Amino acid sequence: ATKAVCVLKGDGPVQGIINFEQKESNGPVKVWGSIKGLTEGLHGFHVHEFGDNTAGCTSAGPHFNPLSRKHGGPKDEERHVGDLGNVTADKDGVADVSIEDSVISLSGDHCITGRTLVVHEKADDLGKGGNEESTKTGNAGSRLACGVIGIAQ
Amino acid sequence: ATKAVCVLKGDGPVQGIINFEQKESNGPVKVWGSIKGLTEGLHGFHVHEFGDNTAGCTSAGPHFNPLSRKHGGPKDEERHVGDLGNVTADKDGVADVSIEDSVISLSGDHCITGRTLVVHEKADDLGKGGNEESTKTGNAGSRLACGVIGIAQ
Ligand SMILES: CC(C)NC[C@H](O)c1ccc(O)c(O)c1
Ligand SMILES: CC(C)NC[C@H](O)c1ccc(O)c(O)c1
Ligand SMILES: CC(C)NC[C@H](O)c1ccc(O)c(O)c1
Ligand SMILES: CC(C)NC[C@H](O)c1ccc(O)c(O)c1
Ligand SMILES: CC(C)NC[C@H](O)c1ccc(O)c(O)c1
Ligand SMILES: [Cu+2]
Ligand SMILES: [Cu+2]
Ligand SMILES: [Zn+2]
Ligand SMILES: [Zn+2]
Repeated sequence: ATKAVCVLKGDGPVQGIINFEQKESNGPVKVWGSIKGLTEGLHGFHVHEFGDNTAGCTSAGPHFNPLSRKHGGPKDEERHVGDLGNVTADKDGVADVSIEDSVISLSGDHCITGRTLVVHEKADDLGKGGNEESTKTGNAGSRLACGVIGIAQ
Repeated sequence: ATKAVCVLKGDGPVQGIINFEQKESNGPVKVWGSIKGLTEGLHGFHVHEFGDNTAGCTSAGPHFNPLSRKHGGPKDEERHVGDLGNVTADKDGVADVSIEDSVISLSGDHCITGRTLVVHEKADDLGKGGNEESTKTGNAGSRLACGVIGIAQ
């Protein structure tokens, strides 16, 4: 299998760890881990284009969108490659992450390694919020924590 | 051109920003930036195999060595792909980094993106130190700061 990993950190209480595994070349990718320090509710969860955190999470740019599509949710045909939806935190501030996605990859054209995974302030409206920004970012707000996705053993 | 970047941080005071640019496909790579919080002198500077910083810089594994060679310096034929030698800190505690390297790449099998850049405790002896460990790590000691190398705009 191919494996990757991301340490999420930022300028506040939000921290996390997210693991990735892809059993077959170009096959589905399992994404799992835990994020703590979150306000209760939904937090947008995306791979952004660049693995640049020079000035913090802002430096990562827009969602990873190699195919020039509008923002959506992971189950949509019309989505960014980086659109992984939301993670959901309880009152404990913890979101347990367990996702399988067939659009991201750990090899090829849609490869997410070397790019930034970001957990956002607010909910991602999955492109259904009614303004143009919904179709770009899902109105998920600021970047609470992030890290560069790296190759794992 | 193709560009990459790495933010260095650790348990202590060492912090850095390192930029990479590769003008031509498969061409040499320019590596430049600054690292502060260092003791004066030489500090080993390497790309390590894994972009895994789960438990800190130790998680990054050994020097990146896709071609199964021994450790050396950046101007040696016999070196690991990750062997970028030493950076040098002055009495300001800052290393002003400006390297060109013909072995690392930002694509292909020598791609360092998604892997970890590490700055070490002590000098790298470039494989000339006279023990077995010289030929593996250059005796450069602990990992002061590191980051996962990401794709840049
Ligand atoms: C190592 C275990 C905890 N990971 C889950 C498993 O490797 C996996 C599950 C679903 C997938 O789509 C996958 O590529 C890989
Ligand atoms: C502002 C632009 C993107 N137009 C909004 C679009 O006509 C629209 C209307 C109703 C909806 O429910 C919606 O998600 C999107
Ligand atoms: C902005 C400056 C630092 N760019 C350096 C230049 O793009 C460059 C110099 C030497 C090289 O080998 C290279 O790939 C690229
Ligand atoms: C990607 C942007 C935000 N960073 C540019 C980088 O900080 C930089 C550009 C030109 C330089 O000469 C330099 O030392 C450093
Ligand atoms: C800031 C402390 C560590 N003093 C550094 C000193 O003023 C200094 C400045 C510039 C240098 O190049 C240097 O070697 C030493
Ligand atoms: Cu995002
Ligand atoms: Cu090293
Ligand atoms: Zn998106
Ligand atoms: Zn080495």
